[PDB]
Amino acid sequence: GTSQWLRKTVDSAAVILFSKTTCPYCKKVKDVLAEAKIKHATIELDQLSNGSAIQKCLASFSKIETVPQMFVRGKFIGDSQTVLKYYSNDELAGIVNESKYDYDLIVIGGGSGGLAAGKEAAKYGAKTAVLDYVEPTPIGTTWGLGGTCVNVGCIPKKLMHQAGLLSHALEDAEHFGWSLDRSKISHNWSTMVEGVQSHIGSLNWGYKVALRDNQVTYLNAKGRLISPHEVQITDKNQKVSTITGNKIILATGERPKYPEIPGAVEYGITSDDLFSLPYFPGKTLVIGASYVALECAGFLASLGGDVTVMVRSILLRGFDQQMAEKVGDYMENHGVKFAKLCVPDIKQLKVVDTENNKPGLLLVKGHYTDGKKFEEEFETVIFAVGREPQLSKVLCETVGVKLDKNGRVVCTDDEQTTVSNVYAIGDINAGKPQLTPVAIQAGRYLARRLFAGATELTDYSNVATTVFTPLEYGACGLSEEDAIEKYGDKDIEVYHSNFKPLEWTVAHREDNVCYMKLVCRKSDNMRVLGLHVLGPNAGEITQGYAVAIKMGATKADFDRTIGIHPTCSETFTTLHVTKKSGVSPIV
Amino acid sequence: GTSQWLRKTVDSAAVILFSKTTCPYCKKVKDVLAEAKIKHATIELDQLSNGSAIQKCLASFSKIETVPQMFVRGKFIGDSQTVLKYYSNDELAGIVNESKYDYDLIVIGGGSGGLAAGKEAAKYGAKTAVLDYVEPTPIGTTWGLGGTCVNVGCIPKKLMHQAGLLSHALEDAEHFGWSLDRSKISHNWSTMVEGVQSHIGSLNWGYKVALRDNQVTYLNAKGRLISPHEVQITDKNQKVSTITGNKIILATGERPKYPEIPGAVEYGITSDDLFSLPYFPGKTLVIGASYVALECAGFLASLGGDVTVMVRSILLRGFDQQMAEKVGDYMENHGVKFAKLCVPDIKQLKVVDTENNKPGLLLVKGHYTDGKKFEEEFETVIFAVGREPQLSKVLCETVGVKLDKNGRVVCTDDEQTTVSNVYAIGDINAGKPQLTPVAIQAGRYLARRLFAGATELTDYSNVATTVFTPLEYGACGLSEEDAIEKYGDKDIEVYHSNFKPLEWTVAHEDNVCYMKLVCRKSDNMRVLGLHVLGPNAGEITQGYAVAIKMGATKADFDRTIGIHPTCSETFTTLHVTKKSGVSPIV
Ligand SMILES: Cc1cc2nc3c(=O)[nH]c(=O)nc-3n(C[C@H](O)[C@H](O)[C@H](O)COP(=O)(O)OP(=O)(O)OC[C@H]3O[C@@H](n4cnc5c(N)ncnc54)[C@H](O)[C@@H]3O)c2cc1C
Ligand SMILES: Cc1cc2nc3c(=O)[nH]c(=O)nc-3n(C[C@H](O)[C@H](O)[C@H](O)COP(=O)(O)OP(=O)(O)OC[C@H]3O[C@@H](n4cnc5c(N)ncnc54)[C@H](O)[C@@H]3O)c2cc1C
Ligand SMILES: CC(C)c1ccc(C(=O)Nc2ccccn2)cc1
Ligand SMILES: CC(C)c1ccc(C(=O)Nc2ccccn2)cc1
Ligand SMILES: CC(C)c1ccc(C(=O)Nc2ccccn2)cc1
Ligand SMILES: CC(C)c1ccc(C(=O)Nc2ccccn2)cc1
Repeated sequence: GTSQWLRKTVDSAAVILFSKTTCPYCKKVKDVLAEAKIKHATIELDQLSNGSAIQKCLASFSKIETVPQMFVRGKFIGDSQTVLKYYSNDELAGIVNESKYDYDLIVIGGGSGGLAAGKEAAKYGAKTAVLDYVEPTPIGTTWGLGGTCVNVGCIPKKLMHQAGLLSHALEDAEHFGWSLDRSKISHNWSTMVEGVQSHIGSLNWGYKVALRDNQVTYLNAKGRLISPHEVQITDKNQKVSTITGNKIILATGERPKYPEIPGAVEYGITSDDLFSLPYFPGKTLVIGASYVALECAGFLASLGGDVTVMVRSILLRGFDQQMAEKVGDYMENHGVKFAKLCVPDIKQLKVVDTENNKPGLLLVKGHYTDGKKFEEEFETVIFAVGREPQLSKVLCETVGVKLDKNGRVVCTDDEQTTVSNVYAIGDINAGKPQLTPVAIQAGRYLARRLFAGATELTDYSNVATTVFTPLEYGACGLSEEDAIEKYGDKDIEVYHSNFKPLEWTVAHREDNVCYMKLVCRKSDNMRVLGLHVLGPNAGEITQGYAVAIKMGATKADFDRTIGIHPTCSETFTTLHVTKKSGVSPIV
Repeated sequence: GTSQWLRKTVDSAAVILFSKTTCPYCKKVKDVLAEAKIKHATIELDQLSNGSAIQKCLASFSKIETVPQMFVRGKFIGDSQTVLKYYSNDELAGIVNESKYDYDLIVIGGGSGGLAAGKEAAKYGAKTAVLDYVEPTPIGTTWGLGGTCVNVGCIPKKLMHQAGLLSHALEDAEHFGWSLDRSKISHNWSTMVEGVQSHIGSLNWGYKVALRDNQVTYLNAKGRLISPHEVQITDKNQKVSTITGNKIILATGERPKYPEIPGAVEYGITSDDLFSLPYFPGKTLVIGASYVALECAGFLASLGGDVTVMVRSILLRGFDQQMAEKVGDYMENHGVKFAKLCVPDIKQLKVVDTENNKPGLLLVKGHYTDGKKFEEEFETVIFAVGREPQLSKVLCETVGVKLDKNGRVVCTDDEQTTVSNVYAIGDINAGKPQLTPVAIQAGRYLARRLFAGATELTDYSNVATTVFTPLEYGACGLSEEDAIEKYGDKDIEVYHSNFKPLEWTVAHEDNVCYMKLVCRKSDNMRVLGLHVLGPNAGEITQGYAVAIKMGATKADFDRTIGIHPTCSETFTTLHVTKKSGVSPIV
């Protein structure tokens, strides 16, 4: 046990010192490594449960049982006397830099998970490279370092969502006594895009500075794994070459799908294009019903667009369907149109006026699930019908990395692939929630295990979400239907309530539109299986309850905790109406 | 064990049925009870672990061991056959209404705690009265049913806070691309107070409807406990009379303090007056440094006021002082002036212009702690120098209810006073956090124990708070300095970080928002306190209070994954310690 951990730690760490906090010979060695600017991992044995056992096992590698001991890339280098000898004779730099490979770690993909992994590895002395390349969209859109969330995902969509939220703040202000006239105020799309893009540019630059300042080599190049340790790179002049690395992390993400119909790729766009679009989309058709589809349709309408959503079957497939219908009903009442049970069969009527900064004009033909016909004109068509990786671009099938039926990488619970030195993290890891904080945790925890002897795994269970539709929807845990299916209706109790934000009272907003529920398991001390809230600031409300749910919260835990007044969130601490009772949840 | 519980439950329940869910004879009795409209508590012996023991113990009271058994005010009434007999013979209504007292429960005080207690008790068949009276302020201000929070507390102050927050939303709008010009927009105070007061009135009315619909007698009169069971009342015509009750709940709250200086009561106001003031206060001096003082100064400044706060010693005494100073620094950078280490020694220069709807004008003289002099003119002077009960207006000394040095009621952990049938809840319960949700929980749990045989006690530990200053401050648990005093600096580790809301990026400050976890090293890095300064701090904080109740450690925060993008997710990845000396900036 200790033996197998020690062997694993020594063989994969780049530079690691086994030390004790009390020993002055260790302090003397650390100061030498610091002066020569040699980064390394440190294991303080006088601070572990069985540091006394580890000390004995080190002898199997070094033939000595004492401390300090310094290792480089699996090889014992020396004790205090021996390392200072190398430093005195100017032999230390060559010892710590000699390696079978160009790099201790190559990360393919410069996004949420990839950049996190790369920065953390370099912290412990691993010589690291991060490759990033953004294949342009069909109309040519491209962007800088940071991945999907930073450039064409969470960051710009939540900023445009805020811009939509400000429209209702402006209406609310009259009722709170401010003198503005909401009716005489308009919105300027391109002014908003400029501010959003200027923030994104500051993040592109921040990441390049972080990589430099951590001694990480950044190559803006497309990488392709051709053998377990060989990566073929292609730079911006199409120059091809090969670099080698001990450990490999695949972190290349996904891109939007298009439906296989005429006109789609030629005349429509996706969220990849929307966030830097130089003109306001205008009358817009959104095809799809994922959280991407609904979030974009939501702020476009709040910024004054004529928005329609074409829905093939249901909204938010995979989420609690009662909550999904409440989300959609709110959007329909505040000016989003829906074309339900409908799929597209696109014709161009006007080309994009790239001079005067104006959209084109399109004709969309489709049909409903019973056979009736759809036909209508739109200035912009946005597709949001899912995302997929294309690992045939990234990874040669000869290498031996097993993929699933969807094209995602099959990993063990420590992100290891079927090839012992190759790992995968983020959206391409099969079966895991596809979220930015998840990929960041996976990458940081992997790097620590590879290069610092850490043991902690990433926990992928009960990860909380928030959908940033005009009225936001937070969740943690099981949907109601999933709990019933897993345990049976008789074993599931559901507490719920409508509520009204105190901020909505003076503004004359709706009484019984916000909603929340706890789905609980009767036979397990009324364990909270899932939490669900529809209302403002839903992600801030939900986050903290995810710690309690990780810890096994029951209904009695919610009951004995006191509320903060006045808040939306406090309604969770006094819930009492059950669905079984039949009593109304309104307030 | 069981037998002492049963005796206590039977003695004080007004009407209670011992029952089994399966039994059709019990269902038959249930069906008769309402129809006659008899509210009652029910205990299902087949749902309790020791139901077999309780069934046996009942025989000590009724000389029978079966179900159903129905009791009224401590006396066994009968089984199925006997209850139906009383029903057919028109005798049941008189049985259930027979009482030594006028009411099973008298609640003195119609506020957060008292309204909660009374409504809950009436659910289980207790005949209940709630008394509320609002002694006018020195200038005459009064208001309706619901207590301090509803009328002159949490509700109007958070609505005015929201009006203040909207000023900055109006500025932020231009950067997100909206065409308005913030510099040409003004605020109308009276329009805002009208909307606030209309909501408050709808709460006043809602409470009167709630008591009606629960069969609670609402008396708009002042109450005084003159003996353990005797409450003297004085109605709005000064008519005096006496009502009796079995159980008594004291729930009379506090009112604002004035300092003992010339001009204070005559020419200044308190928060009691602020939330319905007919004119904008204008240039305003706030004396005090409580959360009331800072919250009012803060929104008045956002609504265009020229505001100064006069601080005797420190801000937010009793809260974490690092967080307190960050709160104050932000206010000082965004308008509010502070007269630090200063106390007042008030002259009237203009009387309030009630006709033209304008404030008067005052001269304030005071001094700093080094002896230098303060002298300055203001239109409104708001005192926020604490709050206090006045139980020598509620409670005759001869009754025997013990008070502490501050004048609050000394209570057991089940809210019992030194007089066995008299209880106290809310702000006047000595040593308890003085917060509305606490009073509500205390009243509801007490009613269940008195009238439904419940056993659950209110848990007053680690109750979360939020101060709604212009940048909000949420907390749950120990301040950092309190943790260190109790355990020693070497056993305390603090993780912290600045952060920037994503909404602040396009609107253009980088390192003002802040959060920390104060942890105990020798107890698996247990989270002893959480603290956050930032927008929506109350929404951020609430959910972590459940995890802290459950004993959360730093490892529990670390293994939970963030929601992106949120301010709150910063709690899930904290790693910079204060001992490291590394900067918390971002
Ligand atoms: C519109 C939208 C909104 C979203 N909103 C949220 C939200 O609010 N919250 C949330 O948690 N998640 C959100 N997500 C999901 C989140 O963006 C992803 O889960 C996350 O970005 C995935 O990180 P990753 O490291 O796996 O890959 P990515 O972030 O996609 O980065 C992978 C990078 O590798 C590059 N790459 C690909 N192939 C190669 C190659 N051969 N060589 C070199 N580089 C290559 C890609 O171009 C990209 O830069 C959103 C996604 C979208 C599309
Ligand atoms: C400005 C301000 C802001 C606040 N903000 C918050 C906040 O955001 N969150 C929070 O949790 N708490 C807040 N509080 C505290 C909250 O108001 C109290 O904790 C809570 O209202 C106390 O409830 P209570 O039942 O003890 O008394 P109260 O709510 O004060 O009600 C007592 C009632 O009894 C009446 N009464 C008194 N004497 C008699 C008598 N002899 N006969 C009959 N009736 C009588 C009183 O007139 C009053 O109506 C705030 C307080 C103030 C002053
Ligand atoms: C095989 C095919 C997918 C391919 C074609 C071209 C390139 C290319 O132009 N790369 C690059 C790198 C950085 C910035 C700009 N361009 C890479 C791969
Ligand atoms: C059908 C209805 C919901 C609708 C909604 C919004 C508008 C609008 O004010 N703007 C608009 C329209 C077309 C292109 C761009 N913007 C018109 C109609
Ligand atoms: C307007 C209505 C609410 C009301 C008004 C006054 C009184 C009253 O007579 N109070 C009292 C208090 C102290 C000494 C004498 N009387 C009771 C209710
Ligand atoms: C900081 C301080 C000098 C100040 C702040 C605000 C104002 C202001 O615009 N209004 C105002 C003035 C008097 C009474 C009420 N409001 C004037 C001076």
